Amino acid sequence: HHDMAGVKALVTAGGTREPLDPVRFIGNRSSGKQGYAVARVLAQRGADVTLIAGNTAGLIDPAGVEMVHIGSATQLRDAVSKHAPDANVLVMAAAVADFRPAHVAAAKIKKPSSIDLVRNDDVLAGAVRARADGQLPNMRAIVGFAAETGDANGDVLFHARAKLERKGCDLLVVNAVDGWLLSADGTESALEHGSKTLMATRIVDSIAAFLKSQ
Amino acid sequence: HHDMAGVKALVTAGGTREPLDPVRFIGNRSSGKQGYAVARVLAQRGADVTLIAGNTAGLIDPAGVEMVHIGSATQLRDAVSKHAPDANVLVMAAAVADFRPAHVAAAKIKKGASEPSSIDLVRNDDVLAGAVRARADGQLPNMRAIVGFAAETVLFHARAKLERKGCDLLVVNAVGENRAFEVDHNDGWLLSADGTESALEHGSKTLMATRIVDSIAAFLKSQ
Ligand SMILES: Nc1ccn([C@@H]2O[C@H](COP(=O)(O)OP(=O)(O)OP(=O)(O)O)[C@@H](O)[C@H]2O)c(=O)n1
Ligand SMILES: Nc1ccn([C@@H]2O[C@H](COP(=O)(O)OP(=O)(O)OP(=O)(O)O)[C@@H](O)[C@H]2O)c(=O)n1
Ligand SMILES: O=C(c1ccc(O)cc1)c1ccc(O)c(O)c1O
Ligand SMILES: O=C(c1ccc(O)cc1)c1ccc(O)c(O)c1O
Ligand SMILES: O=C(c1ccc(O)cc1)c1ccc(O)c(O)c1O
Ligand SMILES: [Ca+2]
Ligand SMILES: [Ca+2]
Repeated sequence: HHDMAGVKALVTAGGTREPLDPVRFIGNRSSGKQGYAVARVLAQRGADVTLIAGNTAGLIDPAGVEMVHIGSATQLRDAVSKHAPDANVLVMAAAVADFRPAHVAAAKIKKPSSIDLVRNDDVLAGAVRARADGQLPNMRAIVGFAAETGDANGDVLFHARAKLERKGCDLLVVNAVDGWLLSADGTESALEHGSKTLMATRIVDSIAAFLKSQ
Repeated sequence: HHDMAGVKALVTAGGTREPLDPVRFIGNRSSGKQGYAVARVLAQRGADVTLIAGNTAGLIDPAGVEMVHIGSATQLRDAVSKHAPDANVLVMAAAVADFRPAHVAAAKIKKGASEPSSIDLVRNDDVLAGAVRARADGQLPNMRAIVGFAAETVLFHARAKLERKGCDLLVVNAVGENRAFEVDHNDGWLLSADGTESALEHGSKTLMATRIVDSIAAFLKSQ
């Protein structure tokens, strides 16, 4: 059906690239496919979708979705800050680089020893803090994504719960590196494995349930 | 006209990805399209082509070409040295990372409150120079032409890089797609080790690959 009519959705997808010079960057391996799928499913179910996309596995701009393209984490933060006021739902599915090189050259570096790094802003935490300080009165659902693994410091669910708690978002989509939907009300739903489209359907369903209650 | 019939060519294309941990890497913005086009033109003109491809997931495999996929500069080095002894022509079109992180983490590196450590770096082996070295030392008897690529922002550094690497032909500034609003530097050259410089018109990747292969074919029959 069209159970998302009127809802303005802001989605981020793909990995960011943190330049060292015009040709080299620090990047990550995320394809952006899962975020695109959520944007497509949101748009199909009646939402006005803006998709902020970084580096993608040659993906095609989805139909009927406003596209914003970005390169680095800082440009993603600016674009989200730009469009966040008009959004009812923020879906932070982008793999945002946690650091950027301390210096960026305008011309290719030629033939060095060490790259100094500086921390990037947490865009998801910024949206959570802004909504709680009354600056995003239109925002009804903030969704983060996380890939978690168990290790010597804790099982996978322990780490996923700690992330939900630290971020403070309404829903945390957890991929167990299948996974979970962790809500801010404590509910914990297993996310059955399937294609990127099928898992997007379950995510959007979860967003819909959290909106129809609020 | 199969002017490359009976020629076995090994082509490298794409950028390498130097891992920091399982999900992060140092990479570069090379698409690999120019090397794919050289590989395609070689096969279209009769060559038996093996293509060693880096970060090029979005590109179509050229028809008639054997694909070898690699990730890092070190995997490209091992693949070239494995396949070079069977080739007659080596076309080094890959944007090979000059450096790699000195330690690759086993787990995803977690952000802390601590100040970020730097990324310590170490040089990767010069794969093109390793091939030239191996030929000079008698290990590549079948090798008839080693082709390197270079970007220099021009003829001072192009002729200089030519003699530092020691290859047979240097393609300089075969960049761009003649795309709207990309500045045409008029920087393209084909430099031969035998003393020939030819201007590379900055057109499509295909017209450039055609010019590159024309030069390889004229260099081979020169022998
Ligand atoms: N600078 C950042 C980093 C991440 N995120 C968002 O925060 C969520 C969680 O990202 P994750 O990588 O799991 O968490 P971090 O808190 O960055 O921690 P770590 O990498 O140490 O696990 C994702 O939806 C991501 O889009 C963000 O908004 N800004
Ligand atoms: N580790 C490397 C680096 C480069 N190359 C090859 O060398 C040629 C020229 O690369 P170049 O840009 O000259 O790299 P460097 O010699 O390190 O110089 P620069 O600092 O300008 O990049 C290309 O054909 C490339 O495939 C290589 O085989 N192995
Ligand atoms: O944490 C690192 C990192 C630091 C040192 C190292 O040897 C390997 C990785 C990092 C660097 C750049 C970046 O963009 C990023 O997100 C990162 O997490
Ligand atoms: O040239 C650099 C470089 C050096 C210092 C700096 O601040 C930024 C970039 C480089 C770094 C990492 C890498 O993997 C690589 O191949 C490289 O050529
Ligand atoms: O560069 C090469 C190399 C490149 C091409 C070729 O045909 C043969 C060797 C190399 C290979 C292995 C190694 O250990 C090394 O240090 C190296 O420099
Ligand atoms: Ca992170
Ligand atoms: Ca180089």
